[PDB]
Parts: sequence; structure tokens; C-alpha cells
Amino acid sequence: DTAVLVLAAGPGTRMRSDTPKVLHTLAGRSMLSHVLHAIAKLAPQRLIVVLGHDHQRIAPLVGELADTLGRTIDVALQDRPLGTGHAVLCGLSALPDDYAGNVVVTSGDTPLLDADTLADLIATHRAVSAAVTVLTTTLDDPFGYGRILRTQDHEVMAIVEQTDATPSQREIREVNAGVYAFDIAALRSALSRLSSNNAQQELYLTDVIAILRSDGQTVHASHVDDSALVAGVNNRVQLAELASELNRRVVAAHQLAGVTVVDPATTWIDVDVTIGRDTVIHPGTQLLGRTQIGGRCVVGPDTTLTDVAVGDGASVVRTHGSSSSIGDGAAVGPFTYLRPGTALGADGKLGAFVEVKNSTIGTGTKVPHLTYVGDADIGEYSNIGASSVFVNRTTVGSHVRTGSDTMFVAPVTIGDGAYTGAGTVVREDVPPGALAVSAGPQRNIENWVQRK
Amino acid sequence: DTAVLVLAAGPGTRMRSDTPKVLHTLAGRSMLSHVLHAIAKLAPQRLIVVLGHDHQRIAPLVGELADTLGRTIDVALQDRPLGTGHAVLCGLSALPDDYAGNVVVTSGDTPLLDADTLADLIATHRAVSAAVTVLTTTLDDPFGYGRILRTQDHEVMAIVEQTDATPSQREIREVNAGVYAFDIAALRSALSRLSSNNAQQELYLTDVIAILRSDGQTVHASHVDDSALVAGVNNRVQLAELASELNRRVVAAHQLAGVTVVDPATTWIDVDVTIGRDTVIHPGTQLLGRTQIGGRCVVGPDTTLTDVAVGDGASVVRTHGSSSSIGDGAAVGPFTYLRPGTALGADGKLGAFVEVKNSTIGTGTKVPHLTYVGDADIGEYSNIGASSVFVNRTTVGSHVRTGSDTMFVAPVTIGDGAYTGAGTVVREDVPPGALAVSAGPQRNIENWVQRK
Amino acid sequence: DTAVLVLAAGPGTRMRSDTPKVLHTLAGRSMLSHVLHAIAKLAPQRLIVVLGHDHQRIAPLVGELADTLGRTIDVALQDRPLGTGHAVLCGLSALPDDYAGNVVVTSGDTPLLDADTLADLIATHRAVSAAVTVLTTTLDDPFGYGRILRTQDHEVMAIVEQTDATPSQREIREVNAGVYAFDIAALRSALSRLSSNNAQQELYLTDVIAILRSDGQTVHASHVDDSALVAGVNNRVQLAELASELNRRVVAAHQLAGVTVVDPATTWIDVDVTIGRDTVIHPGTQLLGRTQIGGRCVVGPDTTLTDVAVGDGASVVRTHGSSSSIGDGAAVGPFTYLRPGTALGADGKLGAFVEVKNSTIGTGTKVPHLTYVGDADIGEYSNIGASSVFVNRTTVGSHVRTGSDTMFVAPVTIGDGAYTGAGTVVREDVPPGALAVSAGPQRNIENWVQRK
Ligand SMILES: CC(=O)N[C@H]1[C@@H](OP(=O)(O)OP(=O)(O)OC[C@H]2O[C@@H](n3ccc(=O)[nH]c3=O)[C@H](O)[C@@H]2O)O[C@H](CO)[C@@H](O)[C@@H]1O
Ligand SMILES: CC(=O)N[C@H]1[C@@H](OP(=O)(O)OP(=O)(O)OC[C@H]2O[C@@H](n3ccc(=O)[nH]c3=O)[C@H](O)[C@@H]2O)O[C@H](CO)[C@@H](O)[C@@H]1O
Ligand SMILES: CC(=O)N[C@H]1[C@@H](OP(=O)(O)OP(=O)(O)OC[C@H]2O[C@@H](n3ccc(=O)[nH]c3=O)[C@H](O)[C@@H]2O)O[C@H](CO)[C@@H](O)[C@@H]1O
Ligand SMILES: [Co+2]
Ligand SMILES: [Co+2]
Ligand SMILES: [Co+2]
Ligand SMILES: [Co+2]
Ligand SMILES: [Mg+2]
Ligand SMILES: [Mg+2]
Ligand SMILES: [Mg+2]
Ligand SMILES: [Mg+2]
Repeated sequence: DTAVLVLAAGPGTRMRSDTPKVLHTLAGRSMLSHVLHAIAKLAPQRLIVVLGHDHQRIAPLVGELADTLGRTIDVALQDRPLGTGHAVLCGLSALPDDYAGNVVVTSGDTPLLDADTLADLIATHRAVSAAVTVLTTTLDDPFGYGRILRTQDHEVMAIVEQTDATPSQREIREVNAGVYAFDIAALRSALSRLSSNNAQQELYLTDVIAILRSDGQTVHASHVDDSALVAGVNNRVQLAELASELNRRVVAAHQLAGVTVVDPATTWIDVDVTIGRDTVIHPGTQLLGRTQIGGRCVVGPDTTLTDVAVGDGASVVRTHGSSSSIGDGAAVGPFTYLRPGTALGADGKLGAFVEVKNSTIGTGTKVPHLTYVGDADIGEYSNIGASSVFVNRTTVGSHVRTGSDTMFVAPVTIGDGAYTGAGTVVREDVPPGALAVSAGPQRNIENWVQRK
Repeated sequence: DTAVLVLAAGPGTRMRSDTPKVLHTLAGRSMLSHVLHAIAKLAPQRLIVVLGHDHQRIAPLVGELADTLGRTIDVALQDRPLGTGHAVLCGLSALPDDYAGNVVVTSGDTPLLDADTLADLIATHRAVSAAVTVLTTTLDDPFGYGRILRTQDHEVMAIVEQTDATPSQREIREVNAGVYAFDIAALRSALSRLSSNNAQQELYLTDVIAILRSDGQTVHASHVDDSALVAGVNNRVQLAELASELNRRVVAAHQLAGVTVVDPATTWIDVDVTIGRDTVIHPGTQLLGRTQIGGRCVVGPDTTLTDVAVGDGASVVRTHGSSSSIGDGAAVGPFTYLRPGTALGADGKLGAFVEVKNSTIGTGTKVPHLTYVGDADIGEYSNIGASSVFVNRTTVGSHVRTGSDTMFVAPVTIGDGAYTGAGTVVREDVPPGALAVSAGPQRNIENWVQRK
Repeated sequence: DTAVLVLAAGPGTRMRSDTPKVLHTLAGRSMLSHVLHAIAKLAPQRLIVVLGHDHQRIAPLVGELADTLGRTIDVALQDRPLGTGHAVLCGLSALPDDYAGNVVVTSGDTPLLDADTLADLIATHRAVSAAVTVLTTTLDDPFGYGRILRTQDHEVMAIVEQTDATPSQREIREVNAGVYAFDIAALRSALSRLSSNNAQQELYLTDVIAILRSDGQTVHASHVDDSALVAGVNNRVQLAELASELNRRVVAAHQLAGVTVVDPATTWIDVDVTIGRDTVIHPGTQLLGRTQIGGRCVVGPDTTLTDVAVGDGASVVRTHGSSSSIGDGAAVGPFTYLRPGTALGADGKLGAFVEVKNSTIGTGTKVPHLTYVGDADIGEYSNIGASSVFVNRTTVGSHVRTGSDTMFVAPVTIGDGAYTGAGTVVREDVPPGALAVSAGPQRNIENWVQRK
């Protein structure tokens, strides 16, 4: 039986942002969403999130996540940011007075922490009968982490914060993950002896280590060798470094599953995105939100797709697109903009300098050049001439061939198999198999240039 | 006298691809093409490629490479993938029964291996009178490589595969390159004593090391310090890592020859591409296939060119182009698409949101805006107005100035020095120095807006 | 009292460039400009730049920098590139015969050197009463640097150049920064004993170390732990590596100040660029010259802006722009080209496949699609229809709505609240509230397709 507390009530001053720290994103989720997904998979009996100033702006996000994850998540309020030890004390108040399960604590700014690392923690805590088990790791650059102090015995003595450490203690490379498991009674007891006489004038959760050691209680450190899983984010530099590490891992999982990613370093893939076998992804590409790519696609350099579905065997090159679907075998790009509600059929083509918004385009239809399609439905096997505009519902049937430089002034219906001449303004319905024209005849003015 | 065997008959299961492993590409060539180019420069007397399932899909590629490299390359068939030792046995069957030259073996998935490393191998093998010489290297991450086992003497004892190694042997950082030279008699003799009682149930070439050591034969390891040259590719993660290392080396060679590459990490340059002195290459750029760039060019950010020739002093910025030439001093981009058969003269200009396909455009001609040029020939010093379309041969002469929003309905000829008015549909020939028009006159409807 | 000499008269052969080495750029400034900015902040009494061949092409750049930095900078000429010791001798001739201040020497190809490192140097030189103080650092790859030779005592003995070092001395990882402070008398005295009998046949400044040690003079090495600050640039590979290190530091400073940079590795930010709090910068972005970005902007993937001002809350996505301003709340992109003299008002919109050149566009005005705006002034709250061209002054008033496929043949005035029909060629003034039209009526030709 375990209760997990997430400390998320700090002011996040080092982010220098008007967005609460724990709402900053990587790979398609806030740090708080990453942390809650990992814990929810671990499925503890209780899950409590400590919130502070701006609890108004965060608590709703937590409620949405509770639904999505289909479990209860309690919010405990911490009025003033008195320190991580104080935050835990606030967190404990959402538990019953007589709770006897283990208490796991972690921060909202350790967003790679995973369900396995948490389960191992609880497993080592239970195995060694610890009063406190602390996750640690070792880093080439330990700046800003609490340093782990050990006796000659290699026994854990204390955690000393960066601001409080000596120059010589700052060289210690073993760090506090800030992820812990506690016997609850031992935790209550240590928390009531915290004082804030330290460099930050805060009530440090980390002091409980030394306090419990005082009492002869069992204090266990568990080393996490994969440092990233417990890496923290205090500022935007660390946020970007961790986003990059997470992205390499996401790309690697796709590569091992059968996706060619020519250049992992310039391919950003959000966590929910799925990609089919074979699919080749070219450099400078972001696949964002719930984008789904099928098999044997080419997703060409410099493409950004957010919530876009792409079938198998499709080509989507130098394209910027959101909330759109692209059918099997279709060709999009280069230099194509898809706005929400675009649906392009199998074997369809949207070519260079084409933008589509809220339009359905049927199987095998091509819009190859310099055209805007807005709020229109176009049938199958049709061909829209270069440099045309759907001036916003206009319906265009199947096997239609419209001439270059046609404007379609909505609303208008173009029947199946109809043609339009080059340079037509279409303001009225065009019967099936009719040709609609409006351009006047060419006149040549001989020797105009000699004269003028 | 040496015979080189390339083992290329494995199923490549870890690639998770329906394309045979050895056909996956980096920097413009398949791994198999990289390996065969390196060996062909070494010019051994015999060159034998062992192929397996899908030999149908690969053997033709090998025949093409034999021609290109102007030498014979024999294909030996290995019916079932019984292991690397079995593959070598199959390879040896393409040699005469009584062959007496050295036998060099390497894999099809070590694509950075070069002619110099091979020549050094053969040189150390001959110098030390070895029965087997094995190339090794040492790696921070040796996962998946055979580990080199040495006595106290530092003498090579055995190679143990990843799947067969103990946890303690897995820590060994010295690895088997999988590149070997053998005395042929010693090789035949060891191969006939291989058994497949190991973790993969395969006939391991690597066992021949321990077998020859059994027989008191001379076993030599030659350390390759530049690890990349002998790095292997079993999966798409390794393929991308090696593609990135190869690309840094290709960019570095251009930089040292006089090319500014602002950002090597986001500049992909295929092996056959040539680039002139001074040329500045901006980030997010791929230069692919047989692209040739002259001197003092700017190849602007976010450009992809495949088989494109660009003269000296030209600017090619945010451009996506294939099978096209761009003359000296010409300006292309930003946001320009060149489709095959585009030829732009010296000092020509193809501007933003312009696409050209299968058209010749003469010296000093400008197509600056929002225009599609298809299947057309345009003369020298002409100017094509913005937002125009060549509606597909149309021929346009020299010193022509065509007005914005002109459609040219092929086939049509526009004589030298002719003009077109804005908004003309040109369906007939236009004499030299004539002005062609078709737009009707402007009518102003006063107070229309108050009313409607 | 100190005099600083910058050695900038070498031929720069390893750059393989027709542009003098010291004029190659990183982050918006030449190496020589970086070096002179750092020294000018240190504000020494004398500042002397030694120039050689091509002094004609560089001395003017130095004069401009003297003004900008508002101080005197003397140019000393070195006729032939006889070596760094000779260059210093030439530099000293711009000082009075009887100068008694310290002499600081540094090269023009150490462009990260900063005012603090220089001030520390002068401080250690004065503290230890040295005849020479040399900055050193230690590098994993010391290729091409002079190696620091020390006695058992850890005392500095000599500097040995790469070309002159033994294989065993080449393993030395402590290197000469090529940044020095000297007692002037000791420097004059050592320089007069230099000989050029060495591998490069040059007069090495580095020999003065061993010469002064000869004379029992005090020779001090000061170790710079941040190696980059003293890293040198002899070729384009090193230039790009240093440009990348400088760029990571510039991005990091913005991140710590409150700017989200999703991908530092593919975000290039020149040194003078300012960016407001919150602003999110997406991958594949260059912000160049004196670009200024306000707060809460999104500067979307694949954007290059040079000298562009962007207000607060604006969106500038897949945009290529120079010498332009974009007002607060405005939306630009994706696929938008801004040419010099573009001014877009607050809440304005320039959409996909739109190019603007030398035009002012008023508050709240939208040019959303496939349009060229050149040399035009457009008022407030107006809407320019898709696929239109300003055929170049044309003035368009406020609350205007122009139909798709309108050509504006300059010069022309469109009054406030006027409309244009789709497919209008506007060649004359349009009164306020008038509707201007020119397209002929649609004609449908029934059964044309059955027949033709
Ligand atoms: C004293 C302490 O705990 N320091 C640890 C903390 O440092 P660090 O300085 O990173 O701790 P933070 O300031 O990020 O705060 C910890 C977390 O608890 C929450 N919070 C913080 C203060 C508060 O009054 N109320 C509150 O709820 C915040 O949301 C924050 O996410 O994590 C590091 C790893 O990331 C560890 O190496 C440190 O040992
Ligand atoms: C037992 C063995 O050799 N292992 C070596 C092999 O591991 P590794 O596991 O990489 O060997 P692979 O499975 O890649 O097969 C070797 C190559 O031989 C060919 N092939 C393979 C099996 C087969 O039955 N027929 C066939 O022709 C394949 O095309 C393949 O390219 O290379 C590594 C370096 O890359 C070495 O460190 C290993 O010591
Ligand atoms: C002998 C010497 O000094 N070598 C140093 C020099 O090597 P390095 O070989 O880099 O020295 P360079 O060839 O770059 O020349 C030094 C600088 O002085 C100027 N110059 C050079 C030659 C000349 O005749 N006249 C002239 O004015 C050049 O502009 C150049 O920028 O810098 C390295 C660090 O970057 C140091 O590790 C080396 O100890
Ligand atoms: Co923290
Ligand atoms: Co028109
Ligand atoms: Co392999
Ligand atoms: Co130098
Ligand atoms: Mg804090
Ligand atoms: Mg295998
Ligand atoms: Mg030199
Ligand atoms: Mg038009």
C-alpha cells in the first residue's frame, strides 16, 4: 500500500516565465503530465499533488489528467513556498491521520522518471526495511543538485544543497534525485524537527536524511545508473537538454521498430506519435501531438505535422500541416500548408504553393500549383488548374478539369466531368460536362513596343 | 595474390525492413556499394560476394557495380543463413579447389571500411606470417560486438559473441571488427571443425580464432584506432549514427578544401558531390546524388538539391530541386521548386513561390514571383510577370516582358521584344514587338458598398 | 598602463579563402571584430593592430570599428609574414621608443577571448612580477597548438610548435593560448635574439619563452580552464566548431533570461539579437544581425530573420525576412518572404506564399494568400484577396476588401471602404466605397465535353 506525493507548488523563479514551471512542455506533454502518467502506471493507492500560487491555473489540468488516466488524484494546497519539506507536510494532510502505507515523494520537475524506476524504489525500500530510501545518480556536472554525503563506511550520512555545500563538497558527483520512499511514521517525525536555518532559508526535505540517521534509523541510497531518468529541470537550459535526451530515445524506439530516421538530431517526435514500418523521415522534421504515419511513407525534409493522419505509401515533403488526414499513396509538397479540417483522399496530390483549409478532396484528385482551397468539397479524379482560388461551401464533382487562373466564388456547384477555361471567374453553377468560360478574346496590337 | 569475400547473405532481421539490410543507404550509396568501392580500389585478384534470400534483388545491383568499377565480381550463393562461418564456406566455393592466395573476409554492414585499412591488414598478415589476422578496435559501448579474449601474455585466445559472453566478458571493450585475413589452408581446416552449439545456434566465423589457436597456429590481432572505419550496422540506430559520422567527415573535407559550412551538423553532403572554393553553405541543407556546386556560391538555408549543377557566384536559397542546372551568377529562392529538366541561364532569376519543370530559361531571364513554368523555352533577358502559368511546348523569345496574371496556353510562340498586358490569356502566337491583351476595361460602380 | 597588440597580418593559407582569415564571421561579427570588441571593453591605453598583405582590405574595417567603439586603434604594417615574433616587432614600432607600460599580445584568430580573461592576465602578470605571462589551457585534442614544456618543478621551460614537436611532445595536452603579457624591455630583448631555424622557417613569438627563461627571467603560465575562450581558428573546421560553441552560449544566455529555445542545436542567434521573455523559438531558426524579438512571440520552425523587428505576441513561422518590422500581435507565415522596407502593423497578417517588398501595411490588415505586395502603402483593417499582385506607389485605404485575382497596376489609389471584384485589373483610381470590376460574365457551354 503506497501513497505518492508530487511536489508541484514551488514558484519556479529560475524558469523566468509567466507560465508555471510544471506546465512547460517536452515531446508533447507538460512536465506535470509526464510525471502523473508515470505514477498512474505504477497505480498507487493514493496520488496527491501539492500545488501553490497559481493552483487555480494547474488544478484543472490535474482533474483532466485524473479522468484521462481514469483514477483519483487529490490536490493538497501549500499556501506559501516554505520549502520541499513543508510541501511534503502539506501533502501528508490529504492522507488520513492514521495512514500506514509507504510514502513516495517526487518532484514535478523530474519528467523522465518512469514507472519502473518507481517500482524498483518501492521494492528496495521494502526489502531493506528502510525508514528512508533515496534515489541518487552520478553526474559529470552535478551543479545545483544536493550532494550525497557518505561516511568511510560508504554509508549515507546527509544530503547537502548546492547553495549550502562547501567548495570541496561541490566536487561530489553523486547527487540526490529528489525521489524518495519513506516509512510514514519516520517521515512525520523527521518533518517536525526541520528548521530553516540554511542558505535558502527554507524547510529542506533533504534534511530528513541526516535527522533519521540521528535517530539510528535505516537510511538507504539506491543508485540509478541511467542518470536521465532522474534528471531535474530548474531552468530552460535544463528543460531543452532533457527534451533533447527524451527525443533521442523516442526516435531510437522508432528506428529499432523499423523506421528510418535519417537525422535523429533534427527529427522531433512527440510521445503519442505512431509511425509505420519502412517510413523514411528526412531531416528538419517535427511530428507533433497525435500524428500517425503509416508504412512506407516519405516524410520529406522540413515538414511539421501536428495531429495529422497519413496513410501508407504517402509522400509529405516540406509541408506545414495540422488537424488533417492524407490518404494512402497521396503526394503532398514541397511547400504545402494544410490547415485544420483538410482531408485528402488516397492517391490525391497537393503540390507546391498550395494551401487547403477545411476542405475534403477526393480520391485521385490533384491540386498541383499555386492554389488556395478553402471550405470546399471536391470529388474524385478531378484536376484543379494552377493559380486558382476557392473564394469562400463550393462543391466540385468528379473527373472535373478546371483551367488555370479560375476563381470559384462560393457557393457554387461544378458538375461531374465539367471543365473551366483558363482565367474564368465562376459565380454560377456549371452543369455536368459543361465548359464554363469568361475570359475575353486575345487581341494582338502590332508594333506597340516600337511606339510605346 | 588475394581474394576478398563480402558476406552479404544474412536476413538482416534487426533492421525490421522489407529492404535487404545491405541495400540501406548512407551519403548517397548502399552499404554494399560502399564496401565494394573500397575493395575495388584495393584491386584484389578475386572479389566474391556471398548472397542469400533476395539474391534476386541484390545480384543485379552487384553486376551494375562490377561494370561501374570495371572489374569482375562473382556472386556465391548461400542457400540458408547458417552463420558467418558457413557464409565464408559458401564464398570459398567460387574459388578454385587449389587456390593459394590469401583470403580476406569482411561483412556487407561495415560501410566505412576503406582501401587503406584493408591494405594495412594484408600487410600485417604477410609480415607476421599469420594464419589469421583479425582487425579489432576499442569502444566505449561494445554492445553486440564479439569481444576479444586475451591471455595474460596479451595474446589473442578467442572471440566471444555478445549473446554468448558472460556478464564479466561483456565489459571487455576491445571488439572484433569482423574483418580478417587468412592463410587459405588454415581457413578451410578450421571451417570444417565449426559446430553450432552456441547461443544463436549458428556457425560462427569467429570460432576459427580459438580453433587455429588450438592448432598452435599464429593468430594476430591488429588494432584499428579510428573505430568508425570498422564500425558495424545491425539496426537503424547504428545506421544513422554511422551516417552522421561519415557526413561529418565529408563536410570536414570540404571545409579544409575551402568551403564554409556554417553548421556541419545540419548539412548533409553525399559522397559524390563537389563544391567550389569560397561557397558558403547555410544550415538545414542537403546536397544529394551528383550535385555540383561551383565557387563563391551561397546555398541558403533549408535547400535540398539532388543531381543539380550550379555555376559559380550563384545563390540557391530555400530551394527544393532535382536534375536541373543553374548558371553562373543566377539567383534562385527563397521558396523555389525545381523539377527535373530545369535549365536556368547565367544571371537568371527564379524567385519566391516559383516552380519550373522541364523548361529552359535563357541568360538573364527573371521569373520572380508566384509562377509555374512547365515544358517551355524562354529566351534571354526576358521578364515573366508575377502570378503567371505556362499551361502545358511554348516558346517565348528574348527581351520579352509579360504582364502579371498571364496564362500561356501551350503551344504558343511569343516573339522577341513582345509584351503581354496584366491579366492576359494567351492562346495564340504574339508577333515580335506586339502587345497581346485580353482583359476588359475597369468599371467603377460608385457607392456600391453603401448599397450592398 | 597597457598596450595591446593584435596580430592580424598572417596570410591565412589554411582557410583556403580569397577572404582574409580575420574577416571570416561567426554570430554576426568577423573574428577581428570579436577580438577588438573584447579589447576595447578592457580599455587599454594603446591598441595596435598589425596588418599585412590585404591591409588595404582590412584597415578600413578597423577604422570603422575604432569609431563604433569610440577610441583610437593604430594600424602597424608588417610587409612580409616573417612569423608571429616579427609581427610583434612590427607592432612595437607604433609605440614610442621609450614606452614603459605592459605589452599584451593576442592573435586575430582567437575570437572568444573576452575582456575578463584579458584583465585576469594583466592582473596575474602584475602580481607575480613576471617578465612574460602566457595563457595556457588543456585540450583533449591539442593538434596544431604549441605545447607547454615544463620541468619536474612544474616550471615553464618552453613552447614547442606542432610542426617542431617530437611524437612524444605531441602527446602534451597543455597548450599555448597565444595570449601573453610582457614586461616591454624583456620583450624587446628576447625579440632581438629570435632566429628562424625551425620547421616553418619563421620567427616564432613562442621562442621568447625559452629565451627569457635563459636569462633567469620570471616566466609565468596562467591556466584558462574554460578552453573555448582561448581556442584558435586556423581553418574552416575550427571556425565552425567555435561558431557552434559560441552559439550554444548565446542561446543559453537567452534561455536563462526567459526564452524557450526548443532546439539549441538548430537555433542560430547572432550576438546583437535581443529576445523578450516567454518567446518560444522553434527548430531550424536563424536570428541574424540586429534582429529584435519582443515578448510572448512564436518564431516558428524554419525562419531566418536578419535585422527584423518583431513586437510582442507576434507569430513568425517558416518566414524568410530582412530589414522589416512586424507589429505586436501580427501573424506572418508559414512560407512568407519579407524583403527590405516591409512594415506590417500590429495585428496584421501576411500568410502563406506571400512576398512583400518596400511596402507599409496598416494595423489589422490581412494579405493571407499567394500575393505579391511591392512598393505599396495599404491602410488599416483592409483585406487583400488571394492571388493578387501589386504591379510596380499604389495606395490602398482602410477597410478596403479587394477580390481574389486583382492586379493593381501602379500607380493607383484605392479609397477607403472600396471593394474590387474577383479577377479585376485595376489601372485607375477607385473612389471610396466604390466597387471596381473588369471580369466579363460567366458563359456555360453545355455538352462541350461530350463534343470535344
Ligand atoms: C532541498 C531539496 O529538496 N532539494 C532537492 C531539489 O532541488 P531543487 O532546487 O531542484 O528543488 P526545487 O526548487 O525544484 O523544488 C522541488 C520541487 O518541489 C516543489 N516545491 C518546492 C518548494 C516549495 O516550497 N514547495 C514545493 O511544492 C516544486 O514544484 C519543485 O518542483 O531537487 C533536486 C533534484 O531535482 C535535488 O538534488 C535536491 O536535493
Ligand atoms: C559470429 C560473427 O561473425 N560475429 C561478428 C559479426 O556480428 P554481427 O552479429 O554484426 O554479424 P551479422 O549478423 O551482421 O552477420 C555478418 C554479416 O555476414 C553476412 N551473413 C551473416 C549470416 C549468414 O548466415 N550469412 C551471411 O552471409 C550478413 O550479410 C552480415 O552482414 O560482426 C561483428 C562486427 O560487425 C563482430 O563483432 C562479430 O564478431
Ligand atoms: C609560433 C606561434 O605563434 N604559434 C602559436 C600560434 O599558432 P598558429 O599556427 O595558430 O599561429 P597563426 O599562423 O594563426 O598566426 C598567429 C596570428 O598572428 C598573425 N601573424 C602570423 C604570422 C605573421 O607572420 N604575421 C602575423 O601577423 C596572424 O594574423 C595570426 O592570426 O597560435 C596558437 C594558438 O592559436 C599557439 O598555440 C601557438 O603557440
Ligand atoms: Co528542481
Ligand atoms: Co486572372
Ligand atoms: Co553485423
Ligand atoms: Co592561429
Ligand atoms: Mg525552489
Ligand atoms: Mg546475423
Ligand atoms: Mg601562420
Ligand atoms: Mg491570377
